[PDB]
Amino acid sequence: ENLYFQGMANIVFIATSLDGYIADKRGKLDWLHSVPNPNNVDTGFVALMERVDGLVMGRNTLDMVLSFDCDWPYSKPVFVLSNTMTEVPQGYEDKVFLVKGKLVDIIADLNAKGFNELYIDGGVTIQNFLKEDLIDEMVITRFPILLGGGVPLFGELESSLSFNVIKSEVVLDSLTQTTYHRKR
Amino acid sequence: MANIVFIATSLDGYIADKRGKLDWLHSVPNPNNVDTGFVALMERVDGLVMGRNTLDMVLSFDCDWPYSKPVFVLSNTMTEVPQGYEDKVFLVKGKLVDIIADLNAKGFNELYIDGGVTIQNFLKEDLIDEMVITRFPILLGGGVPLFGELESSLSFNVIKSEVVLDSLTQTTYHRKR
Repeated sequence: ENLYFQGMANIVFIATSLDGYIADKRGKLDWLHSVPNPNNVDTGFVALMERVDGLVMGRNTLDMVLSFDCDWPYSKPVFVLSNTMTEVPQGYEDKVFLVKGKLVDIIADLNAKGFNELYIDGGVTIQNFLKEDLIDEMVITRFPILLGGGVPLFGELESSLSFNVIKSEVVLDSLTQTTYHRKR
Repeated sequence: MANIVFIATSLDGYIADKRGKLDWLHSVPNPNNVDTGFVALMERVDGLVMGRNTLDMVLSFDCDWPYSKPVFVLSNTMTEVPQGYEDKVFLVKGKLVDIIADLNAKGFNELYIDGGVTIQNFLKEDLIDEMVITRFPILLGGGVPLFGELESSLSFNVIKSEVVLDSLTQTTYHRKR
């Protein structure tokens, strides 16, 4: 019963195109540079990372973040959902931790260990959370570009899921950033 | 001279739900019947361009014709207009660039483009100048999408964004020329 009100939250924080893609058809994020940010203005990430206890991420996102030329961007543990992945690559054993099983169980287990506020990342992972109605908050930064193909943020659902608008503002002059909480 | 989209969408980008229905549009209360741009839009535009799907949806509401301006239905199959709508609805056939050229020449210069399939076809030829999207806070998880495929991306500028009726966001995008 009501883990959110008891202080446990699953939080989405993601950039999408106008048409709902989180990567283009080549798996790239170059379109994120379609809007200038010369002065390196922060639009929520430092504060998200300070708030969350860890991340739950899919293998597709992990594989795109892991690289030879990579500066690991996360200050909190990344829990990676793979039925497929048996071991964490060299250099990332204190950064990335494997979790397996039913989402509800995985979440119960992390929460019991004190990882109560989780940053849920990755399209398949987010979609899977939403299929069990496990997302409490989403902050979506929408870019004024139609990509016309790519990796979708959202998928299919058994029934519609309603949210409240907590806040919406224009950031960096040409982005909208809207904060949704799931309706109780 | 402008081709303008003015449409409501779910958070996940649908313009009708998985059953073809629009109930989710009455999920945000509007007891005072506030205008969220439609009246000012109809005043501005010279006409509408829509397709068979939107025509049929409007006719399905069993209400008074809502449009003060002529409605052009873009269709390469329809040859006759629904009975009673001969003074209201006109068919246009052929290449889009030609259709727009012919309408503009007749003084139909500001056009409200409606319909998923029609908007998509304008987008595939980069013929959309402005879009006002009113986004509802609901994941439908299925339905009729607003957007489809493009060969290549299209960039816009955010002219304005605001919360309307407390729970909706309404953003005005102009095509980056």
